Amino acid sequence: ATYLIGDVHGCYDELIALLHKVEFTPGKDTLWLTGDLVARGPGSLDVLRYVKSLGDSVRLVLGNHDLHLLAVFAGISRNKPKDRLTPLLEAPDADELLNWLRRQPLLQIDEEKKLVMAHAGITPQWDLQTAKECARDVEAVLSSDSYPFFLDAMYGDMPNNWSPELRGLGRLRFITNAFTRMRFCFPNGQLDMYSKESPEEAPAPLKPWFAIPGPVAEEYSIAFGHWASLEGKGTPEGIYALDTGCCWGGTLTCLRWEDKQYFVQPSNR
Ligand SMILES: [Mn+2]
Ligand SMILES: [Mn+2]
Repeated sequence: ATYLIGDVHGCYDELIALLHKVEFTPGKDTLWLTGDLVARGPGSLDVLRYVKSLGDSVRLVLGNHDLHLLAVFAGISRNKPKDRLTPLLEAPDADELLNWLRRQPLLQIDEEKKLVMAHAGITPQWDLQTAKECARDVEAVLSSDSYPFFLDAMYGDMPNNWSPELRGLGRLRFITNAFTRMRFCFPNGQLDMYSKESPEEAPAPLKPWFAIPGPVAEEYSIAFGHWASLEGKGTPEGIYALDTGCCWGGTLTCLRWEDKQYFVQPSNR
């Protein structure tokens, strides 16, 4: 079976309880994770150890808090006490875990399920070929010996409009924002980097990225996490918002793909 779980944010106990609820069995089952494995919750270290140990039985995409963790590790960004990352950063296997983490994809595609996963979703300005190429570009930087320079460059809110002509820092920044920070779009598909509220609270003419017809969503289902204020609700058919805010006192959600059956684990808070 195929299980998809939204943002774990260090909530190791809830993740394991949820996986036991579905009797997740590596070798028979596969787990897809929407990213943001770390931060806020208390067990980021255990979450990373376990997910890394699953190997081919897990298909991960990186989220914005995973990238932030990498930036702290590399000395690019300051540690916030609120993220609770110190046990992981000071762990004897920190190097092993974070060098594994930075080699994971931004995008997962399963053609037999016609299923696409990214942390924030797929901007309607991208077709599948473009999304694949952009994911590959950023993954090549993250997997290289010079990933700290990229992590330093990624911070920023511009440009917010895709063009195949984009080059250099702006091209990487747009790619990173689209995969890991996107929520609202302007009618032309351009990204808004400021509003984090539910679609109902957003000012016109802002709409959820998934409310704008895009070539990928027309042919593929899209699973994503990241947008906790969505509360997993209000999406069109074929769009699966899996982040139900576990670290925030909400729930951790698991979707079994074969029967679209939901399983939910209450936050331990
Ligand atoms: Mn998150
Ligand atoms: Mn996120």
